Amino acid sequence: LLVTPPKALLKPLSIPNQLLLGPGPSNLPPRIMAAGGLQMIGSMSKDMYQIMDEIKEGIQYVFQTRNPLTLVISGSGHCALEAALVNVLEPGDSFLVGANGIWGQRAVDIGERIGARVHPMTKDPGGHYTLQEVEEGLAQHKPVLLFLTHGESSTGVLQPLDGFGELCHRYKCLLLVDSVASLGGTPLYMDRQGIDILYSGSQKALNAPPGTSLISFSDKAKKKMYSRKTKPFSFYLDIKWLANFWGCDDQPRMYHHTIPVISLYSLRESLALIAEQGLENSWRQHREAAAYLHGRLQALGLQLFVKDPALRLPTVTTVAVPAGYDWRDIVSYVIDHFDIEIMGGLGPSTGKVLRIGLLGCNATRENVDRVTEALRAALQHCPK
Amino acid sequence: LLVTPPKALLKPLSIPNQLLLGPGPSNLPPRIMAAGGLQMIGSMSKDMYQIMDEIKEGIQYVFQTRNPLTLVISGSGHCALEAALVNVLEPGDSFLVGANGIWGQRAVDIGERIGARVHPMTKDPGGHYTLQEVEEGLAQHKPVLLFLTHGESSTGVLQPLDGFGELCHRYKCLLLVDSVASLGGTPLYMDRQGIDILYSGSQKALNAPPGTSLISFSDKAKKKMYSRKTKPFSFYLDIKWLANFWGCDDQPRMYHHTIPVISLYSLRESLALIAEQGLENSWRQHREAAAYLHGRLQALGLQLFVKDPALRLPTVTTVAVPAGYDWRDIVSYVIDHFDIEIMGGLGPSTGKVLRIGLLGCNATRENVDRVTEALRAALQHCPK
Ligand SMILES: Cc1ncc(COP(=O)(O)O)c(CN)c1O
Ligand SMILES: Cc1ncc(COP(=O)(O)O)c(CN)c1O
Repeated sequence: LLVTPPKALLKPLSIPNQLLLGPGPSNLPPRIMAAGGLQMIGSMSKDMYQIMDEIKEGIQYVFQTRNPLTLVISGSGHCALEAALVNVLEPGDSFLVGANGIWGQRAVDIGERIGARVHPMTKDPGGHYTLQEVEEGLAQHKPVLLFLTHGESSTGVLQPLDGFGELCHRYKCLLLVDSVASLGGTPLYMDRQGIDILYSGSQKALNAPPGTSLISFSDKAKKKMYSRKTKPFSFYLDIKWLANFWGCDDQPRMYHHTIPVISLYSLRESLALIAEQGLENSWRQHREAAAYLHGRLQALGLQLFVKDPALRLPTVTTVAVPAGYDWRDIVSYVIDHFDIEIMGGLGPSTGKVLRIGLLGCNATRENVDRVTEALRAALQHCPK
Repeated sequence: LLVTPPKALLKPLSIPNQLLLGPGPSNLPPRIMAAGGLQMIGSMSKDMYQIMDEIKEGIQYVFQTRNPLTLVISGSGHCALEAALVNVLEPGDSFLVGANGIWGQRAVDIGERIGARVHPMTKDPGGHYTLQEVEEGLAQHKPVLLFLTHGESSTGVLQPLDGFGELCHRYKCLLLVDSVASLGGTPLYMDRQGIDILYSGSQKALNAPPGTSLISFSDKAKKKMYSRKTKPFSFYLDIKWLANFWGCDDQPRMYHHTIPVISLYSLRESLALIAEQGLENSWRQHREAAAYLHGRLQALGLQLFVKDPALRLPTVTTVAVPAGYDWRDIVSYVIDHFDIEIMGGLGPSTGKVLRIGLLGCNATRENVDRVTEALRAALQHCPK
């Protein structure tokens, strides 16, 4: 044989203990770790289907919707976003994009690649979107879909949602909202706020492992997707196939792909946990924790990047990089000396911020103390 | 709130004990179950990268290649196939497809959706491809890529590979081979047999959980992908991004998507296991087990669908449905009475066969006895 057994693979796997307090992913509670260690069942068994049904009721609970076209995407954040755009937007269609952070910029890049006409409302890191600025774009471009980042995890901004669905619907437009970094950590009502496509990721405030995502489509969305001239560029993400398998339509579930069974075990449990807590409890926890953290960081003499407290994402706090420090020094000092993961910026916010993450079980005063103690020592030990 | 906590989510998760002896997925050994229950690390940490490096050496070992453009796809089988086709085939390009089973038919459907000219060499269930039939197509259509199903898990056929790479290369063509149902269970040498794109799935003979896949690209493939006029229709599967992150190129690893960390733990271990066994041992085990099973099924008076024993896939055995039975009766009887999953057909083979799966740790005489005992009782108890 050409290749011989890799010598590094012949030692036993060993992973460190890290406290993950960056934008994502998050640490796992015991129940979700327990689910990840279970044995396999038939990917198309009665028992697997029952689990998928329970997961759907769960996504309906956290999204606050009754859309029967609700299901899990076998992929990360990007994969739910991509599934949204490749099933909704045909080549030529007009797409209006709130590019307030990396997430809008990505939604742009996808849009361009599948041949949409892409209308970028660039706002500098920290900025948000006013209903009028939306209708001024809506008037200028007459799009079929508006993408809005709810929890902008690259800028620590909480986008206001109220009204925008009723605005978009007047102009015949569809509302797509990125709630990957917001779901479970701030108020969100899909049906009530008139959202057409809502997606979220497992690895954020739900505390499940990365590589699944949540998506729900309103009836209006469903129509646009179920009366395309062409087929979507993706077969893996084709909604008509996915919808069928997950049991959304009238036809019996036909084999599309193989779903990530053990991940669905974990995701199920993550949804059972926030079910047991209750949504408004979870929003309380994250709102208070966030409040505490900004207090402590303010004491250290650090500055919160988002100045208006009504626009600060509870789940991901941006902190202006203190003048005269190498951000990478701080970030490295923290993990090295305290085994805590924090991040720098991302996209427009690259170099400008530090990012701190409070997500689900991880959103405790304990962890805020820890990250504040760690940032203390770093600030007085990193060169100036 | 609109929706209240689902009452089914408020009971504790419980899953049955099934022996999975269908085409896929397979049961997990203890080490892979142990890995799935571990705690999370930073998705972009030094430690996560070291694991990804070890997984790459592993895919190089089982694929038998030194292609430095080798990596995991964050998706199932279809996702590796789709990633192959959307990065290699530009709209208009000529694509020659060995449609001997469902897998070719799917490769067709993808091909059509991304705007390739799709040349379907339909052969009836059980058939394979002769080097001449390939060069007669190669002469007729002058394709940029030929897709060949190695282990045709819908028909139980083992496609001969030897020569075809040297054939395709003469015509400037690229060879793409679907080794999802063959890797680890029959001889396969990527470099030596001159394969340009080879992919496989985790949930088959490697005994890892579904939702990752393995892919490797030769230099020739790399060139075609790294000199496209257009961008691929997919951002999630864009090879230039994936290659970078996984550490294949010269640039430092930039954030694309979040990789399924806990799955990569499991996949790593699945590769460490077949590393410890050794490839030719694993091929021995599956060849013998397969041999035993055909003996036992022959005794029950059942007929093997693939008549030439040199063309029978060791990992997935097709069995002609016995005259005068409802296949679904047998399949249902087996799971109900013996807790064993077997399958019927799929695509062209739908209704025509029963499928039995011997994959990795599951490919033992014990399990062949069990499935043979179970099929015994079914045959004498199902109506005629
Ligand atoms: C707001 C937001 N948008 C998009 C993503 C992308 O998720 P993934 O990298 O898992 O695809 C994330 C996850 N960090 C996110 O928080
Ligand atoms: C030969 C073959 N091709 C394709 C696939 C598709 O794999 P998945 O459903 O995990 O995408 C499989 C898995 N059963 C396979 O065995």
